[PDB]
Amino acid sequence: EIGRTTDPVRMYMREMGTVELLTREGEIDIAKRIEDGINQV
DNA sequence: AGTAACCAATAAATGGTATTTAAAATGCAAATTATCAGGCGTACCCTCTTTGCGAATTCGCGGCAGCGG
Repeated sequence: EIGRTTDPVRMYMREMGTVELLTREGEIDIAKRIEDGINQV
């Protein structure tokens, strides 16, 4: 479908649109996993 | 109201060759103050959205393209 949109801004927004937000639970989940990795090392 | 240029003489006529004198002044490189230029950090919560709107009704020409026997 790509209409050869050479505009880099369009490519950036198209790439970033895929990943979806998640709040109040993930942040805690990922922070815990980061601290766990650091504690392991 | 007194002739000399006679021959010695006198040092003054210069402008030229230098190791000095130390005082100055003139530069020189430190110490020692001001001020400028970087780095870091900030805990309520905030989540694609802004754009260009059109190097702006050109036009004529060419040719490298996709569809098609």
